[PDB]
Amino acid sequence: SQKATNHNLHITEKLEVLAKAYSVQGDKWRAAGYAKAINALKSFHKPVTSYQEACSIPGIGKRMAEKIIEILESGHLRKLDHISESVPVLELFSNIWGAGTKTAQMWYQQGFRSLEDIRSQASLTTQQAIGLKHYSDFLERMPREEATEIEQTVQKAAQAFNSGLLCVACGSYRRGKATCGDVDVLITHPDGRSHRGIFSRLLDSLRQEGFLTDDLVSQEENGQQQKYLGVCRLPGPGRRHRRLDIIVVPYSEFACALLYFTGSAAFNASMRALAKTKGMSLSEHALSTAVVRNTHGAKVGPGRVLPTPTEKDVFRLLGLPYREPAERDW
DNA sequence: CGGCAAATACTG
DNA sequence: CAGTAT
DNA sequence: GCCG
Ligand SMILES: Cc1cn([C@H]2CC[C@@H](COP(=O)(O)OP(=O)(O)OP(=O)(O)O)O2)c(=O)[nH]c1=O
Ligand SMILES: [Mg+2]
Repeated sequence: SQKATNHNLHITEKLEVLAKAYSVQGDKWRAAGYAKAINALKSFHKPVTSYQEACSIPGIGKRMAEKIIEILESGHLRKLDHISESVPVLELFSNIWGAGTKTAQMWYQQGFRSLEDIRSQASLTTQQAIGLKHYSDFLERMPREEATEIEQTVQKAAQAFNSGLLCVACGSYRRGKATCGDVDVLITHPDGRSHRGIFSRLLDSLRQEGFLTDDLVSQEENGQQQKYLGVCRLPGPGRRHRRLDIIVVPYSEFACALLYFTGSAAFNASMRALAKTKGMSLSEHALSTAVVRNTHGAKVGPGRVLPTPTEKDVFRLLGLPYREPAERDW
């Protein structure tokens, strides 16, 4: 399935252009449609060669096929030459951290057209300014090698003040990709408690040696802190700034946090959607049953948290065959 | 046609 | 609450 | 966008 080579790269390459286009424009679902088809093509055991062949792949309809036939026969899609040249800018703006569809739309509607304009005439949030300062660096993905060296840093720094702590790099890393956009580290402790309030001793230790360089999201006042979104950079010459993502969780939620943080996103939403049909609910906390809702139908009480010691148990209960991380791209 | 790829955590 | 982010 |  997934872990195979894209036999239809030339096809998806272009469709991918539309997907992103419709996305920034706000057409969420239409873009979602393409996304699905694209993934379908990617995982196809062989390369598509005919119009009919495309129509046989679930997720591909006439319209989509019509575009496939054009590319397979002319090597070029016409729809691409007719995209508001306003999209490039939007795509450019939304690529800023903390900047999304709305924000990117706002700036454009205000005259801005280049990162130079925004870099001097736009109203930026502490987050956005950081995303802009490291714009070029956040565009590049890192080698599984570098990613690994980052996890180790966070881990050794954690086990530095408690060897019991367990650190695991999830996300694209755990799915075994060759490159990672960022490093998603999950931290917990077997004694189901030694994890409580440790961000301070961790974040400080990182800042101390200079590892961490920026902070995007981190409520360091409260002790109920859960996630951390910042920027780091390993020692040495020619080092780029990488996006870090760390979360601390109770050893009693490990199985559900690992599933979540491992993703992928599409995979999560999909799986979570399924649970919703079995009268359950999935999250990084646990897999529960239907919540208590009074006459009105208002959630008045939590559902019964089912026992999920490992990931496998989550699937079993959901009535699905366990899928390796690598096979969870979508 | 309308639903579809969710549940949750931070920031003004 | 709206927007952005996992 | 595709699908029930
Ligand atoms: C954005 C997002 C993410 N997730 C989960 C599931 C994956 C992890 C890691 O996220 P990331 O985007 O780094 O993904 P990753 O797969 O690591 O890819 P990169 O290499 O970082 O791009 O977070 C989710 O459930 N819903 C979302 O909307
Ligand atoms: Mg990641």
